[PDB]
Amino acid sequence: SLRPKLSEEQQRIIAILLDAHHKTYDPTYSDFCQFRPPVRVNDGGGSVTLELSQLSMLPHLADLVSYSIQKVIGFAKMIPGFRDLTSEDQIVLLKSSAIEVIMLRSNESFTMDDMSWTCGNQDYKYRVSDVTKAGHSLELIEPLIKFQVGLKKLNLHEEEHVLLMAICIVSPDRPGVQDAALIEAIQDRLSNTLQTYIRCRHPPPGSHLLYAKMIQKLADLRSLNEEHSKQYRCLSFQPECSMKLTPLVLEVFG
Ligand SMILES: C=C1/C(=C\C=C2/CCC[C@]3(C)[C@@H]([C@H](C)CCCC(C)(C)O)CC[C@@H]23)C[C@@H](O)[C@H](C)[C@@H]1O
Repeated sequence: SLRPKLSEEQQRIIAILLDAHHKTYDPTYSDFCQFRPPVRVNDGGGSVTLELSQLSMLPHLADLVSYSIQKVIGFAKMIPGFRDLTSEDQIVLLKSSAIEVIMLRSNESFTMDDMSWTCGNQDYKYRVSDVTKAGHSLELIEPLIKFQVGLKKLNLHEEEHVLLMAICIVSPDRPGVQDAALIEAIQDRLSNTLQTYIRCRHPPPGSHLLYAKMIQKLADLRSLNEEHSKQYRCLSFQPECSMKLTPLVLEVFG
């Protein structure tokens, strides 16, 4: 019923997050040519043996993800309150949410036209098959695609998109956090901003119920995170795999 207006601070928080995102997410994907080149071997049969022997798309996707983790670190440092946390808690939050924020931010390149992440010409269009060529299986990929479509359908305003990523990163329920109280205080400030924004800026149908759907996406990410971790583990058993990854990727998922 009640629709309180966004406070001055809440307006500032949103402005800061929008700016942070615009500075860390290049909608033209102009840096991609700097990554090791994508290579797509003939694997129409989806052979795990072949996929693992070649890992043809791993160097490229590993670079794409490493590059993205760097952008996410930059985004997080601009989240109001994040710097108030200890560097130790900052690193714990970053490492545990990295893959989740990547999945969330990737929704901007994802398209329902053909269910792919389109980041330019054909070379930088990623499909389910490109992900299997990087050593992952459908157990992760299919739920990931479902998640992307579910997120697209929420038709989030950019304001809601950046707030969701911030809330995802500043979660008090991450293993190893020391000052959960502070982290939760910061998250609540963000969650209240989102709840308030939805109530007085998001037109129906969806003026309500949207918050719950967004929180549910965060739960969905936890599942995807666990499945990715399990699969990364398997991938790391492949001899010479480390050279196809990056130091940052090795640390974050190691
Ligand atoms: C990164 C991005 C991105 C797309 C994301 C994709 C497509 C290719 C596969 C990938 C990277 C999956 C894949 C399951 C993760 C595999 C990583 C390793 C190999 C380390 O286990 C997670 C998100 C998805 C492009 C831009 O949106 C932005 C630049 C974003 O940030």
